[PDB]
Formats: sequence, C-alpha cells, structure tokens
Amino acid sequence: QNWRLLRDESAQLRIADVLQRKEQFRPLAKRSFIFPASPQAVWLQVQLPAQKVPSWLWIFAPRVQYLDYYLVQDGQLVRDQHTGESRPFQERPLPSRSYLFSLPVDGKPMTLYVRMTSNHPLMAWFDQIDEAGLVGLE
Ligand SMILES: [NH3+]C[C@H](O)c1ccc(O)c(O)c1
Repeated sequence: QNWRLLRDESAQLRIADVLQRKEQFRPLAKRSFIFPASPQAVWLQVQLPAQKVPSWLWIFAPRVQYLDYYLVQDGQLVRDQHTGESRPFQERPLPSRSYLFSLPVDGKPMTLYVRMTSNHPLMAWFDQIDEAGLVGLE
C-alpha cells in the first residue's frame, strides 16, 4: 500500500531528515494504529495519484499533543502546518475535534508526511474522504 508508517524512537528526526529516509517507511496492515505512552514520534506517509475531485485527509487523533503536517509535490514542500492539542487555539468546526487537510486538484501526484507525539497512548485513525464523507463528520 501507500499508507505507510515510521517509528522515530529518538524523536529528533525532522521533515528533511525524514525525506532523507523514504526507504524505511513500511506498509500498514490497517488505516489506524495505537502505541502505549512513549516519547516516540510516529510518522505517516501517504502517496496519492493526481486528484480529480475535492477531497480531504481526515485524522482523528485523540490525546495527541503535537502534530505536524507536510505536503510534498515535485520535490517541494507546498504546505507545512503545525498544530496539536498541546498546540493552542487551532479551533475548527468538528465536534470530534478531528483534523482535515484539503488535498489539491492540480494535475500532479503528492506525498503526505504527518508527525505525531504525545505523553499519552498514541491513538489515531486516518483516511481520505470526499464530500460524501465531509457532510457526515461529527
Ligand atoms: N478541525 C481541527 C480542530 O479545530 C482541532 C483543533 C485543535 C486540535 O488540537 C484538535 O485536536 C482539533
């Protein structure tokens, strides 16, 4: 698959450092994970073909303190957004307090990198959704 993960036990790898280790990402048997409380960073990588309709990456990450989001196209970082529960504000309209990232329609594929860290268990679910899913989030 293209929904891949990477465990950073040092927690020091950055976006450049992670893009220098693309061959260490490994396929996920499912679209979620959970890890007991540790100071490890969990990096998710998603390669998508060219998109034809407006869509969003949804991530329900309860108890997740820091979450950094990076988007890669033509070897460039087009978007770089840092948020998280430990991050303040970031208010958005989902009762769930879930996360959504718009996925562009620009005639090129894309690679997503997401870093998650916490002092609690690293529960997380994620998927790509269209408008049929967007209108039903809570
Ligand atoms: N849709 C995102 C939502 O506003 C939000 C904001 C900050 C958070 O720490 C979070 O989990 C969710």
